[PDB]
Amino acid sequence: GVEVKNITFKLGMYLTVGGVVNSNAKRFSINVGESTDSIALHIDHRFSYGADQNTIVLNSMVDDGWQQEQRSKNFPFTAGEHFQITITFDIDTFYIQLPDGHKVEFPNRHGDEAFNFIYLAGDARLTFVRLE
Amino acid sequence: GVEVKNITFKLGMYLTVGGVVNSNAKRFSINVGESTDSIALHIDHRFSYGADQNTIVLNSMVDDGWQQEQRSKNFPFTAGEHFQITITFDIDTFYIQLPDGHKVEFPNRHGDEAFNFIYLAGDARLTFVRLE
Ligand SMILES: OC[C@H]1O[C@@H](O[C@H]2[C@H](O)[C@@H](O)[C@H](O)O[C@@H]2CO)[C@H](O)[C@@H](O)[C@H]1O
Ligand SMILES: OC[C@H]1O[C@@H](O[C@H]2[C@H](O)[C@@H](O)[C@H](O)O[C@@H]2CO)[C@H](O)[C@@H](O)[C@H]1O
Repeated sequence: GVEVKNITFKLGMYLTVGGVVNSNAKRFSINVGESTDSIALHIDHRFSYGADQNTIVLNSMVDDGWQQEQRSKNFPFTAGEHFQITITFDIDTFYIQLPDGHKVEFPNRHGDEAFNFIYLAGDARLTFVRLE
Repeated sequence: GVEVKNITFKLGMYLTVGGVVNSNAKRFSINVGESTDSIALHIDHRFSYGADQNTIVLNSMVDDGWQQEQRSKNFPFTAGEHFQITITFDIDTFYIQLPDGHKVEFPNRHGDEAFNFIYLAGDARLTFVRLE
């Protein structure tokens, strides 16, 4: 998927990602961190991934190893349709605004103040990234 | 600055890049191609870079070697202020729409139907990328 590197996404900023879910999507993720092996925030939108049907799975990855999962069954996503998601954070917590007023919080496990890497993976097409 | 890798920019698509020019900018470039070293379209916005004052320099880079330059004196950019440009192409030509709505042309020297890499260099910061 699309990898955005050498950006500065730090305290007090927001990041919005727009995309269109593919027609027969299985899943797509948005990822914020340092690299494909260091991810502070993985938001996996699972349409049908094993036992996870219309479920968001959140995690972090450290040295290419997945940590402890969190799940949400609020799933305002539809195959073939546009979405926007907005992320902000402080040293404690990521705040994720999903479509249709849904919201998920996920811990900022290392208390990082800035990230340099954003990555959209799987069954969605990027339409835009806005960061300020 | 920002590198965007594995972006799918094909014939028929419009790539818009937006951001803010540094307050005492000397130059910044938007680059479309395959990597830092492999650029089909380099658009260098030169406020002040040697003999180029308020000049756009366009070129391509093959295997880390610059090719033949082209210049334009249409320069609707201001240090410290926002900018946005929209890039399109067919198999022959790139079309670059500047902030005042006017277009500059540059040859598609390799006659490619898709590119996969964008990056910004220099005295500006990216705040937005869109594909439509
Ligand atoms: O945690 C995100 C990570 O999940 C992996 O799949 C997990 C699965 O979610 C879980 O239920 C099972 O117990 O373990 C699997 C392997 O850790 C995905 O493979 C990976 O791509 C991420 O999405
Ligand atoms: O061609 C784009 C390339 O230009 C380099 O600068 C050139 C300059 O434009 C030219 O007038 C002079 O003769 O040579 C310089 C060095 O080749 C930039 O340094 C490079 O970053 C690109 O912008």
